[PDB]
Amino acid sequence: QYPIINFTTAGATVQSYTNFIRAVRGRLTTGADVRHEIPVLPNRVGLPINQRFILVELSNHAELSVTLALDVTNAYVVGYRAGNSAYFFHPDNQEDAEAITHLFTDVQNRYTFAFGGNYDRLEQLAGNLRENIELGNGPLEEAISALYYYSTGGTQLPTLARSFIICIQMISEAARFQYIEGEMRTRIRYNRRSAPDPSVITLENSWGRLSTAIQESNQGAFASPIQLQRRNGSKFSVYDVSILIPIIALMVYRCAPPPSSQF
Ligand SMILES: Nc1nc2nc(C(=O)N[C@H](C(=O)O)c3ccccc3)cnc2c(=O)[nH]1
Ligand SMILES: Nc1nc2nc(C(=O)N[C@H](C(=O)O)c3ccccc3)cnc2c(=O)[nH]1
Repeated sequence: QYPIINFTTAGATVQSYTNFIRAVRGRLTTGADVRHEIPVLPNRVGLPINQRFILVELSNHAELSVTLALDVTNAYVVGYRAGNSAYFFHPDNQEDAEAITHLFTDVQNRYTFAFGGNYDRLEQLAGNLRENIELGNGPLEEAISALYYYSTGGTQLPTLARSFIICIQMISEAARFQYIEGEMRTRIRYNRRSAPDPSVITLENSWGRLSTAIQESNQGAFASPIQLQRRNGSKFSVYDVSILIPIIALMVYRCAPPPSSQF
């Protein structure tokens, strides 16, 4: 019932990845909510369960497939299916716990991890921070295989956690940020894997705050500046939505939009 978007790492190109991310964004946002040219994801409040998730089917050169489930309100990867088994992160609340019962209902084996799916928890289990985990087509190819083989005991827990970290950034973060999509496109173009630089990390860490600042802004102007980092690690101050239009593709819902004023 939930929409499915397919991507393969097998012979992936800039164009095939671009098509994929565009399709994910199209299934995430409805077009109902666009503020300062930036789309906002659906509000969780009153969102019907039949509209709550999208499915991302990832295939690789090794001829293996896994299906990730993403919550449309935030692009959060809630879990995955590999063949006869499905695995879900420990849900953050009762609503999200109920919601995942509507996913992969035909699967033979249903598991919920005892750990949550946020970066901090996943980094702990991986034994590595995002800053030290390589991203690119190669890492994603390998991540798909690692997720696939988890149920049979072939994949160690740090490897599984690292593989989630790769998937989340290359799918969800790329969907959220044109800038991060661009960074992944570059890695694919040259087939060169590399860990995310401070510009990528700080954007990921600031998505919620940036979304709130934009939505609470006075005609686009922030009440408080937000500090980001450049590629070299130096500080970049954000005062306004304007500079973020080429950077952020989607916002999480944070508040209602204010009415315009008649002049
Ligand atoms: N499974 C999954 N996990 C995710 N985790 C993050 C993720 O941790 N993002 C933030 C960070 O690490 O700075 C964060 C978000 C909420 C509270 C504190 C920090 C961000 N996105 C995702 C995601 O899309 N899927
Ligand atoms: N469906 C679902 N959603 C979850 N969401 C979060 C969680 O931290 N959600 C934040 C939010 O929705 O604003 C957030 C998400 C990604 C990046 C920054 C902030 C954390 N955990 C979950 C979860 O377990 N299930």
